[PDB]
Amino acid sequence: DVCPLTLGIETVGGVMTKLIPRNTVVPTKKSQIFSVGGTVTIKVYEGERPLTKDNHLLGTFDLTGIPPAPRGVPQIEVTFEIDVNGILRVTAEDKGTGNKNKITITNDQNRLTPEEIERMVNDAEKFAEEDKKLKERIDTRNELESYAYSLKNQIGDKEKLGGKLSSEDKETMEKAVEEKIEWLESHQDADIEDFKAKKKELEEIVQPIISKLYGSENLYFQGSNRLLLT
Repeated sequence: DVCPLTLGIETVGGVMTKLIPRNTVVPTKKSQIFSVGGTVTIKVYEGERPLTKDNHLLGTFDLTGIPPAPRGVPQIEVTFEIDVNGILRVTAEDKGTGNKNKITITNDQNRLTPEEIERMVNDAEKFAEEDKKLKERIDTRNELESYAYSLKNQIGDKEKLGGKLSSEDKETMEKAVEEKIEWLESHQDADIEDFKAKKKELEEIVQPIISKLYGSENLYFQGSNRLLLT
């Protein structure tokens, strides 16, 4: 037996982040870690489309008791489990406290009929060419959004990169990510080129500063790449 639709979770911008691909053999399991910048809401979706509005909502729950922190600071592990019965269990765990809520989604009337499923598979077959470009546009935007807050959260933690950098460079880097964040706020509908170049620009700012500190040791800074849940 195989799962009929790709299972996923909603990420920032109404984006469908896939976890369990369609035609995956049951029983299976898959985890992925996310950053959060607001209410820790986990919206479980079902479909093959890049946006969740065009997919089928299966469930929603919030992870409660996470201490207030700036955007992207808290790290959340999300685990999708399908058993051999088609029962879907979604777990969300705060990586920093062990705080853990789990939702169980059973085969009910909200389960799609094979007619409905065929329609959904066919839909993504038709808009495939347009879904690819749209998906590869939001990816680059997210890769930008990830890098900046990952950097901003690093230079704000004294127990991390923020404890190794001088005040001047720390101020320089903080003002730089602010430029890009404020840019991303007024350019959510930008091209793949603009999102690529914007990330490249931050990297060209981080590099000379990390090189001052760890160039001799051939060390470079990496972005978490983990997606924002928001």
